[PDB]
Amino acid sequence: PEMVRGQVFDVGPRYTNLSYIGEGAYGMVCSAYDNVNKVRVAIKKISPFEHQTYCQRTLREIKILLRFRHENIIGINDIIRAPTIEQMKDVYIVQDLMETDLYKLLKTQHLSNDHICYFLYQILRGLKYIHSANVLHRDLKPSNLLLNTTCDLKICDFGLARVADPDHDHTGFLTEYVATRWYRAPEIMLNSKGYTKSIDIWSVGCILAEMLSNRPIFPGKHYLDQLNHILGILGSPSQEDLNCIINLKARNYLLSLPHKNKVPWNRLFPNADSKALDLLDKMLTFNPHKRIEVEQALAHPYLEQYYDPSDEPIAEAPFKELDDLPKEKLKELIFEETARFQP
Ligand SMILES: O=C(N[C@H](CO)c1ccccc1)c1cc(-c2[nH]ncc2-c2cccc(C(F)(F)F)c2)c[nH]1
Repeated sequence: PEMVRGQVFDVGPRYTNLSYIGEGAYGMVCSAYDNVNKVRVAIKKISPFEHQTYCQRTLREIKILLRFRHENIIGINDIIRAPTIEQMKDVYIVQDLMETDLYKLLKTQHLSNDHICYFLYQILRGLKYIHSANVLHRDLKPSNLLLNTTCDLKICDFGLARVADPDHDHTGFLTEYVATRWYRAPEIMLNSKGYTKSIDIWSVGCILAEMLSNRPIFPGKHYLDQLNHILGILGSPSQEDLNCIINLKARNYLLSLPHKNKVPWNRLFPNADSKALDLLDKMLTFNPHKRIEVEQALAHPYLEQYYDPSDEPIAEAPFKELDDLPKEKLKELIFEETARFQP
């Protein structure tokens, strides 16, 4: 078998001439030549069966991405694994090959206003399809946005994705959360489980602000520091927005803070387009009920050059209990979900 960075990467005979792209705690990514379609693809090696969390993330992604088909969403072209559950240790997911991710781009490249506009359009176009399927991504950030050499954008990593559940979204103050800290909506730290569509719109708002300055807008160093970064810019929530927070611990925490005025967007981003800042304000709205939705965001004057609701497709059907399932049972479901790719 072929070896990459002192690790086994057996994807043959169909996929050859491997090249290391990057790594993650939940898998290794390589580029490879597809001998059937005569095109280079991306291959992600995952080894999840010893950890329940790893198994859950693997299954969520495989189930969702096999059901999804959209230009701004990474696809699953093929899945490589052993012919039996007993012999299956690693799973190789074959996906679209892209040049880079938005995290890598923002470290060294200044984006033109036209690039910010086009990237944001593609993010929201992909997000419209995800939300129309009653799915939440829940981990939108620049590293989960892939770009090819012609600036085509694809949303990836559906490991933390869930079916929207607005009726069961309420929770206590400072409830533990898994998704990336800097892109977490304020209500996560106050009274939300992150089971509504508004959670993804906040992350997109954070991504827009980061595209405008090449710096994360709310770089919290720990759980509660994240909320103070958000409030440091948005200012003290209004009486109406506070009255929407019924939980006493969360409400009294906000009430205990000295009054803070809103830092204007034009002071943080003096070179930014005024229409981009108006849309930013609407995505980075404190109250999740008042926060702009994905279809409104697409119809905003900032995206007028691209907006076409007839060319912004939705899922053919909505998508629809993996948290309380043993890793041995999750392995069985992963085997069953990947069966269609076996010869
Ligand atoms: O699934 C992909 N990315 C996620 C994280 O977002 C992931 C999860 C766990 C471990 C590794 C990766 C994924 C990326 C790609 C991809 N295709 N073409 C290029 C890339 C790419 C680009 C930049 C960085 C990386 C990565 F993930 F290796 F760091 C991969 C395909 N699938």
